[PDB]
Amino acid sequence: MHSDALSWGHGPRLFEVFLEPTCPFSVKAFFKLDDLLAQAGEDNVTVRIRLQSQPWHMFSGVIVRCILAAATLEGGKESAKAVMTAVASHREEFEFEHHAGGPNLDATPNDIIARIERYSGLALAEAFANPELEHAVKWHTKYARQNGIHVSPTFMINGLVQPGMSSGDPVSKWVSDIG
Amino acid sequence: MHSDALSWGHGPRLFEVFLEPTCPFSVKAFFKLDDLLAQAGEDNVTVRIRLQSQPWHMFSGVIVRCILAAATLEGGKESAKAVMTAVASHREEFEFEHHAGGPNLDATPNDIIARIERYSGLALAEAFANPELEHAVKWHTKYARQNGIHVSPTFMINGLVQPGMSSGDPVSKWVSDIG
Amino acid sequence: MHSDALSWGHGPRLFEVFLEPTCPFSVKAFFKLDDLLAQAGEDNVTVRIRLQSQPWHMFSGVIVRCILAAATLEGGKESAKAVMTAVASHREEFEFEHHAGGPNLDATPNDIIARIERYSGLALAEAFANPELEHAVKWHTKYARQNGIHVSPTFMINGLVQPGMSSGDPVSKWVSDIG
Amino acid sequence: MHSDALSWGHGPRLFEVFLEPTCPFSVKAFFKLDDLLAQAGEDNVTVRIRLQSQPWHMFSGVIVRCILAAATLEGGKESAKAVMTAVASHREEFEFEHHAGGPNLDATPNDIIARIERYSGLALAEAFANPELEHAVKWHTKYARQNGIHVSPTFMINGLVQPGMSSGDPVSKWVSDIG
Repeated sequence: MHSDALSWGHGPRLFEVFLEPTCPFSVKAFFKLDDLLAQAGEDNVTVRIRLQSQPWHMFSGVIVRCILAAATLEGGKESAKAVMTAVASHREEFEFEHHAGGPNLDATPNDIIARIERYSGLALAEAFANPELEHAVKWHTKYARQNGIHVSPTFMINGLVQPGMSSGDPVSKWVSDIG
Repeated sequence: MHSDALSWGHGPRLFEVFLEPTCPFSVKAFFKLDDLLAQAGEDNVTVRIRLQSQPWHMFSGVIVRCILAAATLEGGKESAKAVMTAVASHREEFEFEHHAGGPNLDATPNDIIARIERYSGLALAEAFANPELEHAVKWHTKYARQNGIHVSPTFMINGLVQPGMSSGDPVSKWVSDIG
Repeated sequence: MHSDALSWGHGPRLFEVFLEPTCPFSVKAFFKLDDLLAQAGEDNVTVRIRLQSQPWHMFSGVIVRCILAAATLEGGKESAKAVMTAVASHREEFEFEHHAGGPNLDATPNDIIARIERYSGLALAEAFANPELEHAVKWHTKYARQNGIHVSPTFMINGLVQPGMSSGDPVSKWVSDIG
Repeated sequence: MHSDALSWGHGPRLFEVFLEPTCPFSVKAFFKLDDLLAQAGEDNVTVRIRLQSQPWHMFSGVIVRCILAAATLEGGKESAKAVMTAVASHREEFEFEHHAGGPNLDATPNDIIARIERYSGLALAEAFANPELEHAVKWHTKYARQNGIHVSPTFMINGLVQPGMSSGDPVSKWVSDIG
């Protein structure tokens, strides 16, 4: 039951968002999630973040693993949010120019972890080292793949992909979309 | 055409295999593709490799990009095959203990590229930097996702996934399975 | 909400089963869902039926529409369940010898509807004619397709397909599989 | 190898179209296929029809089975085309008003077969009766489902779904799309 650690709200309409942590459209949608929840109310929607790792974002596997490591800390899903926020705020610094070059060609995973730790104020290296943690990475990927998710972000409402929803929408459109 | 770079044989039965370059089971299946073609016959089958980048294999994105970078050199698919072979032979050195730890925590994308260059004897860095190369990476991923590939390896015969086929199989079983 | 008409129990582990109403294996699994809920516990699981219409079951579209028509009557899911039970009990009479022949070659959609009405003791024709009902049929099909369901039945636990689970399984195996 | 019976051309770009025989958009695309082939040339494209049976088209299973029965006759893929053309020309007559009512509520499969036979000039009942024929129906469905096909028509080029292509396009757009 990894299907559960990145949920907010408890209401019967289910909004699922597939996010790539270093993707600029993903980040835009990410930063609108608070408002969505605040508008719709926790008694009416459950909002779930699903991690969509993109192979052409070469540190995604590391970054994704951090987010999920953070989720095992005491802050749980909030520590995970902290990490996503730290990365989202400093997006370019966790990606590669044209998905090919730039300073990160010379950054190590341990660098990327340290850098997340700085920005988030969280201690990740020990949690990251936990071997059970691969199963959370696998769950997200397997779930994304079963649902045919490619583009980040992708929005599902009650289990159906909603091609018309965009990270550019006003929160108020998401609110009527969710219905 | 991204859809047929990594392609061998010219027969009418299409055999597609999804491989993660640093996955032990993938490597096992990879080293059987020569026999497969020999035993099935180039007049009967076409064998194509698709790259299944697994996010829990943290250097997969770098490595997959290298493979597709090699396919752009003069030797095409043979140079890509050279790169897959070099990674496959030294699989452990391009992965992480329990997909979490070990020396690769302290390696950089550039370390990994240099390493594949050594072992394959190919010059890749320049080709790796070509910004058009993200599209090849996207094509494999997109095709994999549309077909719902998750487990590596997975085998397709004429566009249908074959959940019974396995990397442990004797090649002679693949030959009858293909038909 | 199409996504939860055919739903029982209120537990947090979600058990989804894709059923073709005239499929022998589906029928077998269908008649085990009462035990499943009893043994797993309504406090632990939610069981949902999704309708997997198989095109080689030639009256499936008529029959699936009837089921979803029943769900619109006052008895809701219980009336839909009544219709599934009536079809299930007389499965052979709503199918075709070798999916090709037999008496149903000479039956009409109206014959099939009357037949289900007899056996379930429900009045369906009027509800069947409601033009809004195509959307329920579309919803199941769309959801099935997005998840890549093909074989009937197929089982999902918390949104992941479970290829190991089977209609032959003892219900006690389902209970441990669910967890 | 059912993957093969509805192909025209032999060129290296592969245009796959998923069609529902009684779907009006499907029919529109269907009638443009000749021109597409004539423009692009049989040495440059292979054009493949994939049958997308829609459960809310209540005689689709029957009609689809006919098409595939026709493919086993001596005319092979042309006899199959004849059937698709006979149905396409008389579309409404093989469907239901609002996918719910109309005269067809009182039509039997044997009626639908006879009606196809009239319009196509072909003898189908014996071919239809063949039990092997279920495997062709299964192949199309399984292939559609693995690829996540819902909407009819859906267009793939070299194995990727092309969301931007429409049955409303000019043939000349398809030609540059296929590239």
